[PDB]
Amino acid sequence: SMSYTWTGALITPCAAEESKLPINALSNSLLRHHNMVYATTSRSAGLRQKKVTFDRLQVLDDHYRDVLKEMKAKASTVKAKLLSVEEACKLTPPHSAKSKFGYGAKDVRNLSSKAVNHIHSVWKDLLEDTVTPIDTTIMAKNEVFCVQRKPARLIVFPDLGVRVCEKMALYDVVSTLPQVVMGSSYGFQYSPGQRVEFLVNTWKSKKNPMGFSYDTRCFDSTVTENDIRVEESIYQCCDLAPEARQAIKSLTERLYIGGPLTNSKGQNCGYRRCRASGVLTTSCGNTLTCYLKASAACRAAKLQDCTMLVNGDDLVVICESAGTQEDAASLRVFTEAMTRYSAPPGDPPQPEYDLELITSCSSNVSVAHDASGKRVYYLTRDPTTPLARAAWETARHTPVNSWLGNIIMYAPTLWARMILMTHFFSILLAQEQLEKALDCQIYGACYSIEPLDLPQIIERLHGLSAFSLHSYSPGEINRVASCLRKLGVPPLRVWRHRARSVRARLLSQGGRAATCGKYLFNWAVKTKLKLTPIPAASQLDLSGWFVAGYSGGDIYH
Ligand SMILES: CC(C)CCn1nc(-c2cccs2)c(O)c(C2=Nc3ccc(O[C@H](C)C(N)=O)cc3S(=O)(=O)N2)c1=O
Repeated sequence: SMSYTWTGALITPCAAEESKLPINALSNSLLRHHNMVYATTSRSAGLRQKKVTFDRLQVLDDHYRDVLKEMKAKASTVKAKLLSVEEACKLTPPHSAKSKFGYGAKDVRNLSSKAVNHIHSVWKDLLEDTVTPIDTTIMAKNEVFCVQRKPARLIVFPDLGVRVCEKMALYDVVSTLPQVVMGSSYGFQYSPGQRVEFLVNTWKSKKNPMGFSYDTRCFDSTVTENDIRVEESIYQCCDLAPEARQAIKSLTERLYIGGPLTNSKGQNCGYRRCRASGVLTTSCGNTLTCYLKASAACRAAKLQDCTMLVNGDDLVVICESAGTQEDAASLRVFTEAMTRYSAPPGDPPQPEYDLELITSCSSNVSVAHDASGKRVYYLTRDPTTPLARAAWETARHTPVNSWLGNIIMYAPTLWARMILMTHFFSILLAQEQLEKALDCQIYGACYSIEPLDLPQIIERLHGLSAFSLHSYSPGEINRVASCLRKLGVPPLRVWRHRARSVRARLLSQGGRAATCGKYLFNWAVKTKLKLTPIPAASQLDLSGWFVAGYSGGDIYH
């Protein structure tokens, strides 16, 4: 069926939207090529609508069915609990879109009974009605990029009351099921370093490794009613409370499978018959579905000694090469199978034979050296989008601080250390806002993070090694340098200079700020300090960080 049917009503903004990089007094110290940076707005949503609107046909064979049977067997071993209203409420982000029923995320979080009452009525409705399509709002995402212009992505989501209901019914399922079903293939269980460890060991476990990433064209849109019912049947394999089963059946029939689309002005924009990107099960359903299709496609393609790594629609496969010609033919067959399953490629997959050249989750493994001179593998990515976004965040307060996420997730990298840490620590110093906790996202989930904890956070996620990496790869350095020329970011030598200042300014504050100065900026100075373990690092609640992915899932930790 058509992934979408549109009425003609526009996708409308709430607030007026800025597409142009806001410039303040700090902007130029990060970036000079301001016109390279933009934010998507609803005003390009029509282009997106066109892209995402197509017919899906699906042809399911025995490999598909075998894998599903296997997945269901693993899923039958999971037991999940219903969350209480209160618990579901506490997982709601403070910025989460307000209900149309006259209450907002903050009413939910501090548990006003106006919200709780409504949520209870939503839940009772979900139990009583398993057929009535649930209304959804379609919005254009405002996200920041560097010009290559992408149209806005679309966010489709049910009312706040329904979302708390999704959490009650499904939060535990989407938190536990994926790792049980997909085992080590489930990408969201990995910190970046564990992700590197997995990729590195898997690569090394092959006599002749070949790897490829598979780009599905608009994954959400290729997701069919059948896919969404299949994933429900996987959920229902779990040991669930009877109300959980009912709510899941009902959210599936009424929401997940499809539904009417309403813009922010209240007009009907049409109808959706594919994955909604603003629901709890977006990440988990995509992951399962991507895994299901891809594992079946690996069998179709007779890929040998095949290891998958899946995060939502992001798939990377490492397997035994059969030589470039056979590999290419394998990927064609893999692609035809995926296509038959309604997951056709954007860019057709290409075999790669160097781990460091495989991009997956927009990242690649790279190598630098620790203090010992010993080679170390770590995760990096092209810094262009991070820096674009840092530039936006340099002038604008934003609900999510990508800079802070990037420093955390990419702490060991050259660009996060020399540029992100230097710039933003500089800004925090100047505003004496070092102590203020900032919201950032990790695997789609919102965390409140205190910048002063970065050293302990990075020691925990990455090891002290991340504060000592040097002698980065030529291809990594060239990518960064090239990125800096594109965006007009000052060279790494300026950043080193600045960092020496930022470091001393931090050391002078003493305490946590001084620890930030000490660890975060040890690289900056000729004559270095001894980076020993940080006692407080071992006191950090890093439980929940890399358990599952929660994008579009309206999740706050
Ligand atoms: C280990 C890590 C470095 C790999 C790169 N990386 N980085 C992040 C970051 C979060 C915050 C700063 S960087 C991050 O949150 C993600 C990340 N990966 C996704 C992949 C595919 C995804 O697909 C969704 C399910 C869909 N198609 O609907 C979603 C994500 S994510 O959970 O938003 N976040 C990620 O992959």
